[PDB]
Amino acid sequence: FVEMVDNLRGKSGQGYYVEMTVGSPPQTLNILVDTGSSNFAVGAAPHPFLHRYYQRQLSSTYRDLRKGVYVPYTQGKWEGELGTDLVSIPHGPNVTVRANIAAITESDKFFINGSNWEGILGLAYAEIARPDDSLEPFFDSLVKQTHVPNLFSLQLCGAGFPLNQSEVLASVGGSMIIGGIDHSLYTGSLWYTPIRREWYYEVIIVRVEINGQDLKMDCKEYNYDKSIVDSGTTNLRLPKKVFEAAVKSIKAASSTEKFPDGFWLGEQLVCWQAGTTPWNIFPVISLYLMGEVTNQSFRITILPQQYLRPVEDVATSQDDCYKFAISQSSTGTVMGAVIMEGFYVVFDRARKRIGFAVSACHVHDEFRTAAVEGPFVTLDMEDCGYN
Repeated sequence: FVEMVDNLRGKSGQGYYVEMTVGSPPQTLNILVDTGSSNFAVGAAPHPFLHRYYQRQLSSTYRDLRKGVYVPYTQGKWEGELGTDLVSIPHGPNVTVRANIAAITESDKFFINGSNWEGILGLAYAEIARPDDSLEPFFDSLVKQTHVPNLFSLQLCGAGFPLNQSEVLASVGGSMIIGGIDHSLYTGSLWYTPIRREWYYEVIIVRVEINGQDLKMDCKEYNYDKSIVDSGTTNLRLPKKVFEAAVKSIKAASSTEKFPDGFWLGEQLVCWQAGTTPWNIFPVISLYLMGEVTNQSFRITILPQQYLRPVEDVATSQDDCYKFAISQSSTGTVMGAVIMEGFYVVFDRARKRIGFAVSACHVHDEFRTAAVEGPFVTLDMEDCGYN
């Protein structure tokens, strides 16, 4: 497992990626690690944002499937040609496998300039794969063709200050442990919530507290129409009602200070002189998740240092500036990178569950520390799932 530590480069605003290789001879590519989709896909042609791409013609071993494919994400979409080829993760356990690969031909709002990846790795389940559920996703292939156990874990650490985008490519920001857990990347106990159904990594949230006060909503609202865990999405995304309540609550907690309302829409920035960010006036958020045992939940607690994402200032100064990283969703709750960054997250596919633990890498508050804590008692958790 040690060979796999630090095998991820990137950040929450543009994605975390892992080195992989495709074809014989091996072509090296940076591939974005996305638990919110199930298709492995690469640039196979030149494009302004791409430094390199996949040349099937050079592959000794590219087979072709003479089939086409389209994926749409919440943001961005691409289109292309299914084939198969041999794939390795140089960091990743050294079993080479044959896997489905989409070769991207047309794309809209999908490649990000400077992000330094050239492709995407969907680690979610087959039912969501395009064009349909018989297109075996990468990780299903890896499990079926090798002795890699059926789980992986993600420690994302991002935004040490002050971040430079190229530099992030230079110095590491996380770990994907393929086929196990590395006990040295977290402290405390792992707490597990069930994967409710195997498509997106879908969980059930059963309470939400802000600075210790319950939002007092029907918990179905928290999962309307699903809650999922998604390394491929930057923000914490909340259903339209929940989001309104959080914001109302967060605005009130921080009312002493002055913000545009368009900041609270996640578009505008805010800024303070270096080292004067008034962290204390921003509340912690507690998401209580369904546990493994009857009537039992646990909570994960999130600091403002995760939901206020650092960005480089437009009028360039020595300011600390931040985009607000909770946004409205209409497609369910999404526990994105910014929430995952506090934690070591186990995708325990084998036991259909997801584990959380305090990361060895976490943002530090002088007086507040984010924690994964249980057990809590919580009646009628099944109600909370939407239908």
